[PDB]
Amino acid sequence: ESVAIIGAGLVGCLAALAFSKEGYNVTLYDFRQDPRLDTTKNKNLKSINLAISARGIDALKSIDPDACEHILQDMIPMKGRMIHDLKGRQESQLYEAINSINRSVLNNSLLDELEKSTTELKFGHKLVKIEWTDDKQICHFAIGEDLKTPHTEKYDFVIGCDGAYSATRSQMQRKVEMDFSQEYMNLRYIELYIPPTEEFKPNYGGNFAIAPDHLHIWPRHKFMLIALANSDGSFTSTFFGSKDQISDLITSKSRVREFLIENFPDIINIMDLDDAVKRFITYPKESLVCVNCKPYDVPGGKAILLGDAAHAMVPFYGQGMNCGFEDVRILMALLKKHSGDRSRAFTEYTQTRHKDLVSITELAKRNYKEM
Ligand SMILES: Cc1cc2nc3c(=O)[nH]c(=O)nc-3n(C[C@H](O)[C@H](O)[C@H](O)COP(=O)(O)OP(=O)(O)OC[C@H]3O[C@@H](n4cnc5c(N)ncnc54)[C@H](O)[C@@H]3O)c2cc1C
Repeated sequence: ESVAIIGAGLVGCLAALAFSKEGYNVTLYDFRQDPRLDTTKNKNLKSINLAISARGIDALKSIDPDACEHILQDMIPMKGRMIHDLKGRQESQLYEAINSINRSVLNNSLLDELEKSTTELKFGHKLVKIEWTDDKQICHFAIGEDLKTPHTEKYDFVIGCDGAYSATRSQMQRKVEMDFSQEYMNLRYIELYIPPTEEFKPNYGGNFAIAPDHLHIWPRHKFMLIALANSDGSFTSTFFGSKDQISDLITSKSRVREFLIENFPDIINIMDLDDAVKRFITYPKESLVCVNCKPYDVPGGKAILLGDAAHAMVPFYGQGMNCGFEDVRILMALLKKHSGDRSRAFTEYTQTRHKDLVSITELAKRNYKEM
């Protein structure tokens, strides 16, 4: 059986690994170029690192335990949160724990695992149309941003792992009556950077400016800053705030700078303030979108949506990667239970996963709106 998987993000790569392990003929499509190549300048990394949970790790394990051990070997386990107040005082609240994993390492290592299998990788291919039939599904692509060269191929089924703006989802809406909602959040995030120290810190076991084994949080009124360690001693830092508040700041350089100094006085010693200012000013104005569907599948086991394609969530308050990895594990178990009958498996997936998904996404959304 052949399957076309649309989207080579974290979820798409895991799904491709899972299905190739079960002996399927997998073709993995993404319109981006291969991020492993130095000629690829846009890596499409939404964040440098991620918080992976016990569920997320377990999902990876059940699909390929040897690969999981290899892929996660440099993850950094957190023992608690470190709350920084307005005066820069840090309080340690030991853990619901999470570990820091590098996004590009995770994505690229999964791609590497796929190349040890029969999986066919097709970068630079943009899905534009699917023709649904009772047999094979005809997928139409456009190759390249300039030429948009046509490519077509038939598959037994299609897996939509093409993110919040899923082209597969839209194709499926023509075939089945899908309940669907998209909502643009007022939330904006800005990626910041805490460089590694020059000198090795024996108490931290590396060149870290603050404790590498704590999730750092600067909680404030209607906004917050966080920091999560990387392997090289630096921290990936993120500012979360409303688009209006951010717009009201980026009018002048001095306004942003003063804002940072006033609210996060202890980050001055460890972060390049002027670089931080540029990041506020030149940050992508694209809104975060939350989605929900029902159903997740086309009857007859012809297609299924996983990851952000099926349930894009509010960041921080929701855990999209861990949830998406769990999508894959749950799907594969249903396929096992039904001896490969995708029609029953995909149908039961929708029937049992939807209720859990809506619960999770609503909680994440409700919590962000309570700020
Ligand atoms: C700032 C931030 C921080 C986050 N932190 C965490 C965290 O700590 N822990 C956690 O669990 N989650 C976190 N998340 C959520 C997590 O990043 C996502 O849920 C996860 O990356 C979902 O991956 P995906 O494969 O489903 O979608 P995507 O990463 O969006 O991948 C979809 C892929 O499909 C491709 N594609 C799109 N359209 C087409 C097309 N028509 N044809 C071919 N290919 C196409 C795209 O190129 C893309 O590569 C965070 C999200 C953000 C924004």
